[PDB]
Amino acid sequence: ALSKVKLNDTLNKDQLLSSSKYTIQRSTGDSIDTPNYDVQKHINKLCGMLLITEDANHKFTGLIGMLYAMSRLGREDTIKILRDAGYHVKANGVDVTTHRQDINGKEMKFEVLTLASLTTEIQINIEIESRKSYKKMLKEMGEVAPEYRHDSPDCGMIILCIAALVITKLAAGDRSGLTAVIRRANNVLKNEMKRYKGLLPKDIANSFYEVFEKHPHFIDVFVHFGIAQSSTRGGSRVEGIFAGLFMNAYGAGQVMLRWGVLAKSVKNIMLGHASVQAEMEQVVEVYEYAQKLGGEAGFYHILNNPKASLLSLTQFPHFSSVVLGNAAGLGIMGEYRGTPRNQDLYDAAKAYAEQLKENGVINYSVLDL
Amino acid sequence: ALSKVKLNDTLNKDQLLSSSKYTIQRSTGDSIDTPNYDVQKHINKLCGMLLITEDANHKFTGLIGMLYAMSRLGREDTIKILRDAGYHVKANGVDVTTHRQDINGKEMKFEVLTLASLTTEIQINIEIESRKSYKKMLKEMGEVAPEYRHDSPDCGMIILCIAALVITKLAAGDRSGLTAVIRRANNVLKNEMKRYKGLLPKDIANSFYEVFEKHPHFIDVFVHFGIAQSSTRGGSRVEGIFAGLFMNAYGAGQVMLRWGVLAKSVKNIMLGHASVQAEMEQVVEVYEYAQKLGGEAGFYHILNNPKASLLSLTQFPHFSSVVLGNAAGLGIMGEYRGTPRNQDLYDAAKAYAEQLKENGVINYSVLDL
Amino acid sequence: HFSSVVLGNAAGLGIMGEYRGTPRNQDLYDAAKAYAEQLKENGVINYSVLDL
Amino acid sequence: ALSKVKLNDTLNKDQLLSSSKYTIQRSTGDSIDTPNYDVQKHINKLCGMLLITEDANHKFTGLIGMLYAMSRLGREDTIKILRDAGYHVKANGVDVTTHRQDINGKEMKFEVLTLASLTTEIQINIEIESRKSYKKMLKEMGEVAPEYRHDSPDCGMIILCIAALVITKLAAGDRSGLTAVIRRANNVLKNEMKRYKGLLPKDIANSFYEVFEKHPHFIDVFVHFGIAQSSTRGGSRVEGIFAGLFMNAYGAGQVMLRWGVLAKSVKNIMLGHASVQAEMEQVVEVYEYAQKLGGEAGFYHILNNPKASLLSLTQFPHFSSVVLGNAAGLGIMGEYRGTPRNQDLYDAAKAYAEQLKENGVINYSVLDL
RNA sequence: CCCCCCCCCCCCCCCCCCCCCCCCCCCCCCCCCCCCCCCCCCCCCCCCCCCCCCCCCCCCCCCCCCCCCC
Repeated sequence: ALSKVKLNDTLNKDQLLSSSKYTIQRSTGDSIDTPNYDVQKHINKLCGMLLITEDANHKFTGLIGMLYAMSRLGREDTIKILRDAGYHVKANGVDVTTHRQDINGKEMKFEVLTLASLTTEIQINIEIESRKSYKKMLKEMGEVAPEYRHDSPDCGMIILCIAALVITKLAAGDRSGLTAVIRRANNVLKNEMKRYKGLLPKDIANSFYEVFEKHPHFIDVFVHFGIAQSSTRGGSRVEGIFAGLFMNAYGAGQVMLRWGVLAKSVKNIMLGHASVQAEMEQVVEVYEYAQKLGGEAGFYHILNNPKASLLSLTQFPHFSSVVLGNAAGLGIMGEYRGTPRNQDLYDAAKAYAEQLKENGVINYSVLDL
Repeated sequence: ALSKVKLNDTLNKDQLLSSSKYTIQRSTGDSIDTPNYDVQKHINKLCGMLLITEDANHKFTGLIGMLYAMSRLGREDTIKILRDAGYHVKANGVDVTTHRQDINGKEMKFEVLTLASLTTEIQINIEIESRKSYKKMLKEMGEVAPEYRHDSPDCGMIILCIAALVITKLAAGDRSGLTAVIRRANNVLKNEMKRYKGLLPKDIANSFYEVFEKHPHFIDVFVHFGIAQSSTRGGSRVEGIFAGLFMNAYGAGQVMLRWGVLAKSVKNIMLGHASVQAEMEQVVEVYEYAQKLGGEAGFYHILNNPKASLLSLTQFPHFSSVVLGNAAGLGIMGEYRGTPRNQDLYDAAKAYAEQLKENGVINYSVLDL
Repeated sequence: HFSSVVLGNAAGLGIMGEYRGTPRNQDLYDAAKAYAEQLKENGVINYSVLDL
Repeated sequence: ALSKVKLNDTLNKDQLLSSSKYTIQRSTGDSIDTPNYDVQKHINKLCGMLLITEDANHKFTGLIGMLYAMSRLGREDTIKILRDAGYHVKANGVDVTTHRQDINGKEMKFEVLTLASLTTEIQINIEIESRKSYKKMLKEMGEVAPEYRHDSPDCGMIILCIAALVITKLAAGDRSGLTAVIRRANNVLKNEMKRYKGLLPKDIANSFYEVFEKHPHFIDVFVHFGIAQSSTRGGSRVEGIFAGLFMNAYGAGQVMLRWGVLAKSVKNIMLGHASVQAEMEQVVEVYEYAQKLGGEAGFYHILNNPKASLLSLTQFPHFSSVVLGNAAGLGIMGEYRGTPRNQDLYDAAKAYAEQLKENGVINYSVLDL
C-alpha cells in the first residue's frame, strides 16, 4: 500500500534527542556569585539607588538585576538551575560587609557586598551619585516621599521589567528590537519614568543585552526566575507588570506557527493548492510535535534550545509562503523581516486575505449547492 | 488534515506556570506583627474605640483592621499564609502590657499592645479621644446602651466590611472606586452609621487603600481571612454582611467573561459574524481554562496573580467588541471604562441588543421554515 | 409589519431613492434598515448559534 | 414559508409577449422588388461583373446582394417572410428585358432587369466598367480562365459572405466592427481576393451596412435566407464558407451568457460571494429562459427582437462583474467595451482567474478534508 | 433601454475475403385388479316496545390603491 510509504522525521529526531544516555557538562569560566535571601534587601537598595540617580551610569545594571533575580530565587535554587542547565559552576558566597573610606576629607560608612563580578569601588560610586542626586532633588522640591527613594520594594523589579522586554526581543538574534523595547518601556512604566530619575530604558536595555550576550547561562537563570515568579500566588502591581511582560516572550521565535493557525482560521483558499497539500502531512507532524512539547516549548528560541529547529515551518516553502501572504493581507505582518520563498503563493494568499475584508467570506456552494 | 493545525496556547502557558520546579521567596522588609487569639478582644476594643469617636482620626484604621483579621486567623495560620504566599517574614509576637502616664496632671492606667507598626502614643491617644467623645455623648443623652460602646463584638467586623468593599473595588488599579465604596457603605450599614459616631466610610476606605498599596502581602492575608471567615458554620448578622460584601469581590477584574456568557444567553446575532467565529476557538479555550481553574480564579485580579492575564478576552478584539456592544445595548454597562477595539461590531451588537427589548426575539424560520 | 420590514431593507440597501411610500411600523422599518446597512460592512451573519 | 416569496418576472414577461392576441402590421414605404428563380442567373452575372471590375464602385453592391438572396429564396418565400415579419409590402415583379443604346457611337445590346430600386443606367454602367476592365486584364495576361469571369456560380455568394461578416458585427449597434469585418474577410477569402479584382471588403461591407441601416426588413430577409441556405443538404465550398461565417453570428449580442457558463466551468470562487448568491435565483431564471427559447434566440439581437432585453445579464451587476472579471483574467475579453458595475468583484474575479493558470486549481480540502 | 471581444471548416492510413465439415444408423405397440349408489333425526314461530317534548334570528370595527431607479 502506498499509504505506508511515510517517515516521521520530526518525532524520530525528538526521540533521539530526548533519549540520550550521555550528558555534557559545560564550564562557565568565571565564577558565579550566588546571593541568598539574606542580601535581597541590599540588592534592592542598590537597584533603587541606581533608579533615583538622574543622568545615571547603567554600565552595571544588567549584572545587578541578574544578582537581584538570583537572590529572589535563592542560592539553592540558583545552583540547582545551573546544574540542571548542564554547567560547572564555582558557587561564590555573597555576604554583606562594611567598608570605610574618606571622601571630601570626611570618614564615611558604606555597607557593600562581596561580589567577585562587581567591585567595591563601583558600589561606593553608585551610592555617591545616588546620594548627591537625592540631595539636589530634595533641595529642588523640599520634601521627598516614599515614591522618590531607593527603599521602595519594587525598584529591582522595574529593572527586571526592562529585562523582561529585552528577553521578549532576544529571539531576533541581535539588538534590533531595542527600539521596540524602548517604545514598550515608555508605554508601560510611564508613571515610573516620571517617578524615577535614572529609569532610562535604553541604557538598561543595552546593559541587559550585553550581559545576556556575554553570559548565556544568565538567560537560563532569568527565564527560570521569570517562570518561578509567575508561579506565585500574588504580589504587587509591578510584579504583575513583570509577569505580563515576561509571558509576552512566550512563543518568541515561533510566530509562524501562530500565523499558520490564523491562516487556517480565516480559511485562506491557497491552503488548497497542490504543493501546500503535498506538505500538509509534515506540517501536521510539526504541529502535533509542538503540542506534545506543550508549555516548555514556548521558550526554546529564547534559551537557544537545540530542539528549536524542529519547530520550524520554513522547511515547507509553499505552506510558509501561504502563511506569510495571509499575514500580510490581514495587515498584521508589520516589519517582519522573514521573506517568502514562493513569491507566487505569497501574492495569491495576500490578495485573497485582502479581499477577505471587503468581500466578507466566500461560500462553497460551487460543487453541488 | 487542516483541522490539526492548532495550538492550545492558554493551556500550555498554564501548564508551564503550574509545573515550575523552582520557587522564589520575597522579603517583606519591615517585620510583620502576628497577633494570636489572645489579643483579639483588645484589638476589637481598639476598633470599637475608633468607631465611637466622633470627628475621628482614621489614619491607622487600616492597620488595626489588618491586625484584627490576623488575630482572628491566629498566629499559626497567619504565618502559614505568609509562607505559602512566598514571603520571608519576621514574625513579631504581640502581647498586651500596661503603660502608666500622667495626663491632666493625673496618674492613668492604660492597657496597650506591643506592636512594632503601631506605637504606644497612638493607642493612648485613640483611648483619650474615645473616652472624651463618650463623656460628651453620655452628657448629651444621659445613659448609654450596648449599642453605643466599644465593647460590642462586631466593631472590628464593621471596619472589615469597609475593607471588603475596598477589596471589591481594588481591581480597578487605583482609588477610582472610592465613590462606589462610599455609596455602598451608606446603603449597607446605615443603621451602624447611625449607631457609631466615627464610622466614616471615606476615611476608613482611604486608610485601607493606603495599607493595601504599601503592603501587598496584606491583600493576600485579607483575602484568605475572608475565605476562612466565609467558611464558618454561622455567625452574627455583621459577619453575614461581611461575607456578602466579600463574595461581591469574587470575579472582580473578569467582567468580560460574565458579559460574554450573557451575550451567549441573549443570543446576539453578531456572534455569527466571520471574525467572531474565527476567534471562537481560542475564546472557548479561555472559557474552558477558567472552568478548570474553578473557584480559586475568582480572586486572581485582586491578588495580582500572574496567571490573571490568561483569563483576558481583550486579546480577541472582535468577540470583545461584540460582548461590550451587547452589554451596552442591554443597559448594564454603566461607566465601564473599557473601550471596544472594533467600533463597527460594537455598534451593531449594541443596536441588536436594543431591539432585543422592543422586538422581543428573532426566530430563524429563514432557511427552511 | 411585513411592508415596514421590506421598506426598511430597501432603504438600508440604498435603492429606495425618493420612494414616497412611508412605513406604518417605524420600529421594524428602522431595525430592518440598520440590519441592511450592516449587511454591507459586516458581510453576512451565520446562524452557528443554536447547535453550531 | 419564506421560500414562496418569489416572482418569476422573466418567464411572466415572455408569456405576456408570446400570448398577445392583437398584431401590428408595419408599412415598408418604398415598394419591395421580389425577384424569382428566373433572374437568379442574371443577378449572379451582375455580382460577377461587379467582382471582376477593378477599382470598382460598390455603392449598389448591398442592394444587389439582397436581390440575389431574395432570388435564391424565391418570390413566394420572400413574400411569406415579409408577411410573417409583420410588414405591408408592395410586391414588385422582376423580369429581364433588353435595352438598346449607342455608346462610342455604336449600337449596343444590353440585357437588364426591371428593378424599381436599381435604375437601368446603373446596370449598364456596371456592364461597361466590367467589360473594359476585362479587356484590359485580358490584354495584360493574354487568356482568361473560368476563375477570372462573371459567369462563376459563386460570385454572388462571395458578396453574401461579406454580408454574413457584416451581420456578425451588426449587434454592436454601429459600424465599429468594420475593421473586424475587413480582417476576417482578408483571412478568409484570400484566394478570392487574388482571383477577383473588385473584391474590396471595405466597400462591400460599407454598402451592406448602409442597406441594413436604411431597410431593417432586409436584415430579417437576409437572416432567414441564411437559415434556409444553411439548411441545405450540401453545396460548393463558397456556400460552406458562407454557412460557417453566418453561424458565426449565432449568439451575437449575448456574449455574457457564454462567459457566465465559462466562469461556471472554470469554477471561479467569486461566484460564492454573498451578492452573487443573492442574484443566482434570477440568473438561473434567465438561463432557463434562454434554453426554453432554444435555437431561435441566437439571432434576437441581430434582428432587434423586442424580447432580446429579457436575455440580458447586466441587470445583475454583481454576477455580471464576476463574469467580466473571469473573462478578463482568462485573457479572452479582448476589446470588449462593456464595463463592470462592481469594480471590486471584477478585480477579485480577474485576479483569481489569473492565478488559475500559474496555480492550476484550488482544492476544497478546507472544511473536513 | 439593450448591445459592444475573438473565431470559417477541413487535412492521416486503410477494400473485403481465404480453413475443415453432409446428416443419419439402437431398442420398443398398448392394455390386463376390485368396485353401483343410497339408508338417521328433524317444520318454523311464540317477549316487550309508537315517536316526540329544551333554548335560540342574524348583524354591528377599521380601511381605496399607488408613488424609486433603470
